[PDB]
Amino acid sequence: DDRPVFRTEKIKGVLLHPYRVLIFVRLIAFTLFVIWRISHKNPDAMWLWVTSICGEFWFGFSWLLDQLPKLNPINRVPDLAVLRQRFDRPDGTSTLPGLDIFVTTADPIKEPILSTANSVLSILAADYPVDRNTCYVSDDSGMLLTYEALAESSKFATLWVPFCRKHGIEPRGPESYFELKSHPYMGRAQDEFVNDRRRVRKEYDEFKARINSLEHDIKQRNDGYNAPRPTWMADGTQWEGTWVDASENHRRGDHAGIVLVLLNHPSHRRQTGPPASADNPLDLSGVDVRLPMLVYVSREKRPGHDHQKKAGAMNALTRASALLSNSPFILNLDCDHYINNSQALRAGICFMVGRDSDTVAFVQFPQRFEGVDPTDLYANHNRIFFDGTLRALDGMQGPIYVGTGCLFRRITVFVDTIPRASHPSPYAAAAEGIVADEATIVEAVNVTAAAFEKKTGWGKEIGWVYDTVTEDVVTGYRMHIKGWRSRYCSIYPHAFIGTAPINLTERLFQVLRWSTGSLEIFFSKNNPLFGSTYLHPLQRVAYINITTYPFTAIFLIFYTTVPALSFVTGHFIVQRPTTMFYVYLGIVLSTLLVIAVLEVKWAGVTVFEWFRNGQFWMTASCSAYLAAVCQVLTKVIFYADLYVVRWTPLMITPIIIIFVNIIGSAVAFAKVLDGEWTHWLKVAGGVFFNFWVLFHLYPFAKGILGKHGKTPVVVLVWWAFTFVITAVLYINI
Repeated sequence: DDRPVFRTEKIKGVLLHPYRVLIFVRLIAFTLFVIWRISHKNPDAMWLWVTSICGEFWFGFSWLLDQLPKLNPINRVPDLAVLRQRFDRPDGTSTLPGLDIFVTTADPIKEPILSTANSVLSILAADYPVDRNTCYVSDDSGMLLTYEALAESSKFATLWVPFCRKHGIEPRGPESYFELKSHPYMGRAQDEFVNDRRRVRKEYDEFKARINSLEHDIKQRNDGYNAPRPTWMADGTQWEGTWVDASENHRRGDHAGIVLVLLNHPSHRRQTGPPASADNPLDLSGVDVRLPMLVYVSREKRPGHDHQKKAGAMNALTRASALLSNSPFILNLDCDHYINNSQALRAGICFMVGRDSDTVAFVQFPQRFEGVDPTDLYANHNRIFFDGTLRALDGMQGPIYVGTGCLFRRITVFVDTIPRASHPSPYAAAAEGIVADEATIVEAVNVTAAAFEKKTGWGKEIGWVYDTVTEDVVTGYRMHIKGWRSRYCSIYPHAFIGTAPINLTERLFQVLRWSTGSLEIFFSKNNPLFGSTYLHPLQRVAYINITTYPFTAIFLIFYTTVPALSFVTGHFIVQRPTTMFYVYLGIVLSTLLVIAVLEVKWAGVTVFEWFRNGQFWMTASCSAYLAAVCQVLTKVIFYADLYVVRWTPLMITPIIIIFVNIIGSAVAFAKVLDGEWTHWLKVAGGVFFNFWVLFHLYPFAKGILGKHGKTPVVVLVWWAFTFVITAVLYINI
């Protein structure tokens, strides 16, 4: 069939047209407002008047940057029947292309190796052609714990993967599946299926015990063989990589390159399992038992050479892939991000195999997080951002690279192996299966060295740029600068589940990390103003936004201090508001509320989570962006586990903004109640707006106390206590 592989959902006209006309009247009203403010000067506070008009101009400019590319959201969903009729063949074969899957991990003791095991078991059990899906695991630490975990997973896959394929286990994650209380009651059997469930329960429990005793086993084995201590492999050879005991040639960061294939190429012919027996009673007559690629790589690290952490790790991965499989399509994932929907691979390949797929370079996938409470008190999902801004940018040209859960096309971008990848017909390199022989191993070792990065352009002028923090948006920019588009997918259930940031300390660390990366990429030469003329103005302004949003803080701090300064000095922002001015403010507020409700309606989200994410992003702008900008200027010059809280200096900056405002509210209240200007009537509402400020500074203020901040029964009492203390103090003097 030729039915289009992508179902489109358009916004209703009775909603889309009011949305755009309301954005238009919003911009017109802002132009009228800024004209009014410029014309009507404030001689009493002329410096304050200039600062206020500049701040309002900046806020409106940021709002324009944020709302201009959200004008025309279009929803996009895939389908599978068309792929299964066109590219799937009933004879057991297929015409699908190849695909590479990257799993990146940094260090076994800070990140849970159980997450890596779940991810590799999910990708190994994915419903994709076996001979074309090639897996790479970048263990940046180079530890034998991960090596033997992957080896034992390869041994265990011969009985795990056929079960997953035959009985429709979803998600492919083992612990996620065994944690599913209800289960969809899938499975071709009932009694055999439940017997298999219990036996795999026991076997996976003993498998978990082996995992937890693996370090004990390996250290006993190393002691036995060694009685510069190496990590002896199972065949008695010498591990030449990162030794636990370091010396001149084997200190951390001084090793060579290694290419080893744990699980070699499966046979092209379909393999049937053993018949009915006692040890393996599992009936495997109609189930394929082939085993996909599994290769290990350890990139070269030299002193004085910037290995560039995950970016360089994945560059080494993709350089090795172009030799081992030469797959044009390449998806990457982190250690903690595992597959929840096994059809994400097809949902990504459908766009790559559909019509006009040359322009689409990369596809981003939904980044979902687990462990969030059903009430969603703290908004760990970041739904109002992911499905709010990216889901709207998807509509006309495509989203941006976000950091993980994305697939790339490489034909757009080893010197003598380039022709094999750049040949017009790459399908001739997969018919003759290349075995992991000594010739291939030695050529990979020769041409995967880091010595080729000197005097060449890889990283410096194409590929993933170095000396930068966030590779995602910068790579998206360098990719779109040549003239390519992108697509996105949004399917239920979640395609991938990742580990949400754990506890406050590193939550603050990672928000600071994001803000610092944004500021660093801004500091570089990739300013969108001098971009290539081919770039459309819409993604130009989107790039301007995504690279200068953290500058809101420098004016937001001033705007939050304005109420306190005004209430302590007796000066208003506008000395005497007029009828037209009040009408304009009322219209602006009403139009902002209507925009908010319209976007909540069309984004499939709720007002509660919208408001919570707004609170969080206000708090982030207040604290983390200010910390990032001060750091950048300084550098230029020179469940229950969630309830553990540790003090850090980085939190001290919101505190003052809390307390000066709390003091100033009661100071102004007493100033007015002393009898200065009795009639509050039509200026009434400011205190309510103050309560509004309270509700948008509520999240972090509640969460700092932590476990004792279980309920506001203490927080509100302390707030009222401070309020009454400062009221009494100002009344006294």
